[PDB]
Parts: sequence; structure tokens; C-alpha cells
Amino acid sequence: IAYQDMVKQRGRAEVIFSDEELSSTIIPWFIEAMSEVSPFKLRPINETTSYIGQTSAIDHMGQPSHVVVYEDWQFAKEITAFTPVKLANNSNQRFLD
Amino acid sequence: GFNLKVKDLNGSARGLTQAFAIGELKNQLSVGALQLPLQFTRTFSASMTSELLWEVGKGNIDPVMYARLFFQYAQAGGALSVDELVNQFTEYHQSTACNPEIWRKLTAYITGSSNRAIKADAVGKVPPTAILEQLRTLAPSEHELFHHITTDFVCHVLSPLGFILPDAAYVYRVGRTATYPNFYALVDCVRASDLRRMLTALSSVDSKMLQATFKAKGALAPALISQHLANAATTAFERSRGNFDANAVVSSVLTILGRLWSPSTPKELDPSARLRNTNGIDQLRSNLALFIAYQDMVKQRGRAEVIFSDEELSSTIIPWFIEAMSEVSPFKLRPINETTSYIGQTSAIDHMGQPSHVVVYEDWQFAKEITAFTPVKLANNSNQRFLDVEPGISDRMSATLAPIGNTFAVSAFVKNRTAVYEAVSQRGTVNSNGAEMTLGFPSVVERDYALDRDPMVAIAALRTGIVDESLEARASNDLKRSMFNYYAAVMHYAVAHNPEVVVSEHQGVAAEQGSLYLVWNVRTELRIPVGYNAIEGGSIRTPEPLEAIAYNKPIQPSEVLQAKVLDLANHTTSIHIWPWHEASTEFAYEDAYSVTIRNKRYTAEVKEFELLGLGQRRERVRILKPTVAHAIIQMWYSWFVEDDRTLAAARRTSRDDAEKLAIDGRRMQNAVTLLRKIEMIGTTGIGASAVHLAQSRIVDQMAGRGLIDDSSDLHVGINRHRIRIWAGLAVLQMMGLLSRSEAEALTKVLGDSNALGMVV
Repeated sequence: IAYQDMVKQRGRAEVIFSDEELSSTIIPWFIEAMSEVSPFKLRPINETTSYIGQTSAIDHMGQPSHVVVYEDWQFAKEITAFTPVKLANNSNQRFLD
Repeated sequence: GFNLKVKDLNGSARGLTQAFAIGELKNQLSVGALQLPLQFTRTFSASMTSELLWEVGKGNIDPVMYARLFFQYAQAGGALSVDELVNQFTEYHQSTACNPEIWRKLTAYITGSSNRAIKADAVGKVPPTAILEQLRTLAPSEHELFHHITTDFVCHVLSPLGFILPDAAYVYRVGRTATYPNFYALVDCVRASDLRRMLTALSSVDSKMLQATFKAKGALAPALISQHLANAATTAFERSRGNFDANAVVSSVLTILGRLWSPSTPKELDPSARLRNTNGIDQLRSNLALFIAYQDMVKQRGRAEVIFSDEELSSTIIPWFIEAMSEVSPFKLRPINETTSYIGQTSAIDHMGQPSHVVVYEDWQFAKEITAFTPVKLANNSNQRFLDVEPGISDRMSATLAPIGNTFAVSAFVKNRTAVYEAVSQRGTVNSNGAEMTLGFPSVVERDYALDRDPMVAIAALRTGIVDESLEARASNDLKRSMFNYYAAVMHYAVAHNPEVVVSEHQGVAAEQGSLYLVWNVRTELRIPVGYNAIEGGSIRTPEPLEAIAYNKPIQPSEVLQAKVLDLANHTTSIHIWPWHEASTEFAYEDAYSVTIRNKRYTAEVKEFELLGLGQRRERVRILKPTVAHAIIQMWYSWFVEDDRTLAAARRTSRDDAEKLAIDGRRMQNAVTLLRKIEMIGTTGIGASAVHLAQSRIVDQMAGRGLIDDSSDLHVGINRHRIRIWAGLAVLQMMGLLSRSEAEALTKVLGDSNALGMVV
């Protein structure tokens, strides 16, 4: 999907052409870059959609009249209410009681 | 790209006439027949194509380096003249170095107290950067140079090595310089060697015994050395005396060189054979730069006077004029054969044939890279910065730079220039107003783009030979300085190919004295369309260097004269910096493509960061002005516009029905070459990025307002060619290559003639 996005905005893709050699040896580190640092960490595609449900309405035969896709979410538990306290002026440093 | 009709110079280019230079603008022109000869072996020329980073040392107070930098500061951007730059330093140096209050203040600032004085074997080293931090508050000078030059004086006298930690890295940019020594530039050279002796006085055999006096027997009480250094720097100052007035030096040394060049050496005084024998005066009377400088001086001054310390003095004092010129100056002495090495010449022809079109050019190589940097301040109120060069912008533009170099190379320029001028059924002629001559000199134009001037205003002044008296001092002075660099460059090439020449006096207007001028001789073919001269015998005598150049034969240039990139990457990443700001530019660009589709107009806006395909935008980064590359393209531009201008008024003044069908020929013809060139650039890393952005935003605009189906028309022939030209003009603008003002006058040209072949 990232590819689709890029080519939509860029309209071309150009290469450093240091390959066939370079980026096969340097870099895989693109892999390392994506694996460790990022919030996006790699998952099996079966388990990425686990929270998604689907349900159909129906007619007599029948074809669906109404189909609803959802994410099962649980509400609550608490709503925290805090009062900020400044230790030193000019800074965002705070205790939150 | 300065184009001229060789026949009438007074009409075509007044600025390039020698008669102009010696100050006769009257209908009378210099008389081809007069007296005494001469041969030029050498001249003074500066360096082309050099971008260098110069570290300023631990110590050591390099007395030449500083005096050189002074020139580079006064040159690469205007600050007065290097003369005024010097007596500003002397005033500074007096206000600082002779003042004991100030010496007390900084000796106290290092350690330990303003009052109490302690030998203090405990006290450790101190950073030079910290001494400069103080100096910015103590002696608030505009030119931060001054703070270093005094600084590493103290680090020179402060090095038992205890108190000074010799750790800092500081660098300066030595860039392109105007090539040839204007009269007042000479005065500036003498004035810089005044600085050479000034500094070599500071670092001394007696500043070094300061190490050896207090080396015994060890560390001593500080309160002393404040009064000692103050007298130490004064002795260095009081010893270097103004002595000889630098103007009076140059005035009188050139004046006598004027006396032994001239065929009129009057009754009263002609040079002594003793001073005639003085070493180097042989290469002095044979120096070309010194001659055009004479012309310069006597044009402005109108007389030449002597210090009259001669006959003796200037045989003994000075040769030192030589010393000033030898070492300090960027103008270092060269053989006149090797000075014109980058200049070629090529002629078009008719059947027989005489040259129809003659092009003089400088071989220049483009590219390689274009650097983009973001300045980072270490300390406020100072121009001290690290410059982090951030690539991927530099690489991206440099990628688009390679194809511009191919399509705009000077080689392609001279190729496409010769083949245009031909007319139906040959034969010539003196008709069309004769044999045109065009000469590009990016070396000269680069100066104007470097000094943030319109090259076209200097160019205009050449043709007319008159300047607007209203505009401010620095403005005209930058113009005239540039206007000289043209004439200077001309007579260097002109003489380099015909060294045997004759000097002759002028009648005079008063007549008082007179100006010495130059005449050439050259042998050639029978019939001359070219500007009036005999030619009488297959050889011809001429005063004007253009006529002289027109008669030479095609030339192969010896050297490539490749312009080089400055290296920010390796150095500046770890180091502090020079006067960078006026030499760079804020990096931001906006442009917009508009078009009409089915009686409705859509417009897309585009920004610089979108063009390099990134987000969002970084405003802090800047681009180093690629002044040289711009000057090369100018040569192209200056042709297109200026030819179209004269060709338009040519068609109006042409009554003949047969002549006009020829004029409109050259017009549409080279106009499409301008089209094909730009259209090519419209396809590039940027060019394609631009067209893509523009087209996409229009369709996004077309989905909303109605139906999309009209977008099929964007892919039709004319619109496709339209959008491409725009991208091409936009990319050139978004690099240092096209002023919005000049590209506008280009668009007008492409539209003045319809200049669109549909071509199926």
C-alpha cells in the first residue's frame, strides 16, 4: 500500500543504481531500520485483523440487504482527572497530581 | 553572449573601443599611422575556477594569508576597497593594541582576577574561542577578521603552552576573483603589502623572545604582562610607518613607465639610464596589465605626476612595488602566452570566403555538483557558523544538473551559433549590416551574478557607452569595475595573438600631455566588409582590438577551465566559517502552471519541497549560489533576447521585400532551438516531478468542478508541449540559473514569434 501512495504522489520512482550490488549488500539495514526502532513492528497477517468482525442481514433466498463490519472494542474502565503542578517556570516539567 | 557588428563599433559597442578607454569619444578615432613599438612578454592575471577553504592557524600569524583574505573579502562581495579596509584595521589596531585598559580586561578575564596577580602554577589552559567571545563585546567590529588577527597574536606570545590550549578549527573561503588589475586595484595591492609588513612586525623576533624572556625562570605574576604586551604591540605599530603614500607610489611608477613607452618623450625629462637598468623594469615595461592600468589612470586623472624623489629614489626605493605585486596579490605574474589558454575563436563563412560570423569564447566545463547547506550558529551576534551540508537535496539537484551541462555546454553553443547566420544563395554580405561578432565571457558575467547585479545593465553600457548618473556610488562603481573587466579581457586576448605592436601618443584635447594607445598589424585576404581600414596591400593597421581579433583564424583552446565545487562536506562539518551569507541564498521557490480547458481556466501551484519529492519543507537550508553555471546560461539567454530585439527593429527598418523573408527566417528558426532546449530540461528528476504535480492537481481540480473527461485534452499536442516548457523554465528558476525577470523576457521571445510547430 505504501508503494501505491508513493507513486500516487511522486508519479515516478528513480533508483540510486548502486544496485544490483550495493543495496543487496548495503542496505538490508532497511530491514533493521524497520524491525527495531519503529512502532510498526512486523506481524503475521492472520493476527493483525483479529479484532475485526462482520455480520450480514438477509432476505428470504437470500442476498444480504445490510452488511456491517466492526472492531470489537471494550469501553471504559476509568476517566482520570489531574491537576498540573509547575516545578520551574519556562519548562513543561510538571507533576500531575 | 555579447553580440556586436564589427563594422560600426561606435554604434555597436562603444564600451569596447580603446578610443573610449583613452577618452576620445568624439567622431575622430585613433589614427592608424604613428610611432613606437613594443613587445609584451608578461602580464598580471588572477586565478579562475578556484574554490578553496583556508584554515587560520594556531598562531602563527601568517602575514601574507591575512592580506590575501582582505582582498578576497573586498572582492567576493563589496566592502569599500581593500585600501579603506586597511586603514580601518589600523584604526582598530590603534584603538585596541595600544590601549592598556583593554589588555588588563582580557588578562583578568582569563585568570584569575582584575586586581590580584598570582603566578598561579595551578591555572590550566584557556580556549582561543573564549578570547574572541570577549573581543566581540570589547571591540565591536563589523569585520570579524580583525578579532582573529589580534587573537593569534596573543596565542603566539602566550605559548609557553600552559595558558593557551591550542584547540580550535577556523576556515575561510577563497573564491573567484575579478581577473585583471584595474588602476585602483594596484593601489590596493601596495596597500595590502603595507599590511604584510604590519603583521610580520607583530609576529617578530621580539614577539618570540617574549617566550624566551618569561621562560626564565618560570611562571611570573600576571599584572605585569598587561602593560608589557601593550608596549609590545605599540613598538610593532610605531615601527611600521605609513611611509610612502600608496596612491603616490602607483601614480609615479606608472607615470615613468608612461614616459618610456611614449614616442613623445619631451625635452625636460626622460628616464635615467641608471633607473632604466634597475632590475625588473624590463618586465615592468613589458607588462600588459600595467599598460591597460596606465590607460585607466590617465583617463580618470588627465595627467601624470611624479613624487620627484627620483631620479634616485625609485631606482633604489621602490623596487618594493615589485614586492607588493609579487607575493600578496591574487594577480600573480604570468607569461602572456598562457593567460589566454581558455579562449578559442571560430568563424562562420561564405563561399569564397570572408567570415560572416565570428565567435570568441571561453571553454568552460559545467557541474559537477551543487551544494545545499543549513547554517548552524555556535554563538549569537557573530557570523561564526558550522555549515552542515545536507545532501539528498544536493544530490537530487546535482542529478538534474548533469543534463543541463550536456544541453548547455559551450561546445553546443558555438556549434549552433555558426550554422544560423547563412542566407539564401550565399553570398555575404555587407548587407544585413555586415559581419557580426559575438563574444561570451562567463568569467566576466559571473562577477555580476556574484555581486547581485543584472549582467544586462553592464552589457547595455557597452553598446551605448553611457551610464546613468543618478544611481548610487556602489552601484555604478560595481558597474564600471565590471565594464573594465570586459575591455581588459578583450585586450589580453587581442595582444596574446599579435604580440608585435606599436604605441602612439594622442593629439590631446587641450592639448596637455596625451594618452598612449595601441595599434596592431595583420595580413589577410583581398576584400574587407569589416570596419573601416584600408586595407591596402593584404595587410592592415588598426587601433581597435575587435578589428584586430576579427582577422585571426580559428583557434583551439588549450585548457578546459572546469569550474569546481566547493567542498563543504569534508571540512565545514567540523569547522567555523567566513562571510557566507551574501554568497548564498535562502532556499524556497514557488511557481504556478495555468491553462485553459474548454473555456475554463485551471491553475496549480507548486513549491520547492514538492519538486524534490519530500515533506514537509525545511526553510532553514540554503543553496550556495552557482554563479558560474548561471553566467554560462546567460550567454545563451543574452543571445536569444538581444538578437530578437535587433531583428525586430531590423524588420521595421527593412523596406526590401526580399530581405524581410530572411530576417523572419533566423527568428522562428532559432526560437524553436530555444524551445527544444528547454523542453528537454522539462524532462528530468525535477522536470518530470513538476509536470506530474501540475497535471495531478488540475485533475483533482477537474473532478470537483464537474466532469473529469475534459482531462483527456491535457494529453493533446499543444498542451503537452506547453506544460513541458513551463517545467523547464521552473527548474531553471528553482536552481540559481534563471532570474524570474529574465525568464519572463525569454517567454516573451518564444511568444513574440508564434514558434510552435505542431509537426503532426
